[PDB]
Amino acid sequence: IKNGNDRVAALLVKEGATLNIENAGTFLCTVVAKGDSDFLKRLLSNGIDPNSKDYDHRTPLHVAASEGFYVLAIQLVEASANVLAKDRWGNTPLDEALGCGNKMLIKLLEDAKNSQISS
Amino acid sequence: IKNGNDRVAALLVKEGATLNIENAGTFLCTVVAKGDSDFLKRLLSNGIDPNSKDYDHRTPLHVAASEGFYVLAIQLVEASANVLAKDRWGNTPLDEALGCGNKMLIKLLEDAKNSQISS
Amino acid sequence: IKNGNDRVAALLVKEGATLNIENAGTFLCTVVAKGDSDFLKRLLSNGIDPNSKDYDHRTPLHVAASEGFYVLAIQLVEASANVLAKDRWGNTPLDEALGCGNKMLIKLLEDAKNSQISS
Repeated sequence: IKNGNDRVAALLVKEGATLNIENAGTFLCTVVAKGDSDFLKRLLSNGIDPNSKDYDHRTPLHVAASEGFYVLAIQLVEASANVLAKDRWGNTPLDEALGCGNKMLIKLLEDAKNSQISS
Repeated sequence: IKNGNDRVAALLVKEGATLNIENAGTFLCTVVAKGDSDFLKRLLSNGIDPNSKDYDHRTPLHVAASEGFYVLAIQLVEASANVLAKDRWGNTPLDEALGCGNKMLIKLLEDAKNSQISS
Repeated sequence: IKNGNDRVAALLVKEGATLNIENAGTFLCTVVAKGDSDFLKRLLSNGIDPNSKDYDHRTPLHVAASEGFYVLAIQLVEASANVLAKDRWGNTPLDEALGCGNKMLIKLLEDAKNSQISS
């Protein structure tokens, strides 16, 4: 995945494979902080849990919402990631995005909240 | 570049190579609308002009600002892209970003405008 | 250090060895989650700065106070790395320690914070 061998990774999952990551809660969050999109997208298709919680109970949705990243949150909401979660002190990912201030992200967060409400 | 073989892509640059495409301004903004970042990043590594204008006098800055790609905005301005340009009818990229409404992008646009003012 | 052999580490640092690691703030706060006191105790012997912060600008003091540790907090307090630093959530580590509880360790943390504030 890391070295751009997406073609090779197709055979491994076809024959049966799954990456195992220690500190997966913060490993996903660190990638979000980096800003790379292709690397994040490729690992998401491998079955990694988008709702992985770090040591401080922080889903990767918070990092994208806090940093204001828009495209990086499109894949996350496309993987049926939870949007009604809470932080260590208690903060919804939609509320965190609204707290920072982003009109474009507010509509996307509202649609995600509506989808979660509809279930 | 398209296949991601940056190992061979950098080899041709050292031996002497460049991107020879038609309608550079139109090609760049279409990639921005797609949202891919790694492919966009590798394009700028070859020295492509980030201020190439499309058929309607639209720099790639307008597309990123209008849509709201915050991560792509940093990459575009990292190549000394012009920020005081105008659209066909007349609209600065900072004004276009401000018109859509984005507090995070406004600060980034203001810093870009300050850098252009400082020159 | 990971292999528990400090004899080599003492010789290496004597020759002018510097402990530099990528995203040191993230690594310095995930260790306290596992409770590896022995690994952390020898970590401070190499002069690595314990004031580093993760992507959320949370020092290891913040997570240690949230985790509710007494022995681990004592060692980190002795390092004298800040007293009350604002995080992304805006909560001071002293407030987090008081909110968590542990009056046996809260008083020690408050006394350590008061000593650091006095200096």
